[PDB]
Amino acid sequence: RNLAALEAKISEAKTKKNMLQARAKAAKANAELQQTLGGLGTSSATSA
Amino acid sequence: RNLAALEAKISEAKTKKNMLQARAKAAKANAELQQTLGGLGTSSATSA
Repeated sequence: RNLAALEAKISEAKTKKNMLQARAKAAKANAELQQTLGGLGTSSATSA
Repeated sequence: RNLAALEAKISEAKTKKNMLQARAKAAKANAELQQTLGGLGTSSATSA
């Protein structure tokens, strides 16, 4: 029974951590994309 | 008669001590297994 419980714990922890990390990476990538969209610097030609 | 008694004593002492040692070793192994089941350290990923 301890082995069954430990296997369940290991599987759930591994899969949940992996998916959480993947989703956090996707979210930060999306935030970076939004920043770049707002961070466009082509307006510097106003100096010329 | 002394030889018969001594042989009985020797046989019983040897077998009883051997079985007691084996069972104590099995019990300590089981306790170690339970400790390891309770001693899982995979939770340290909470830091990451």
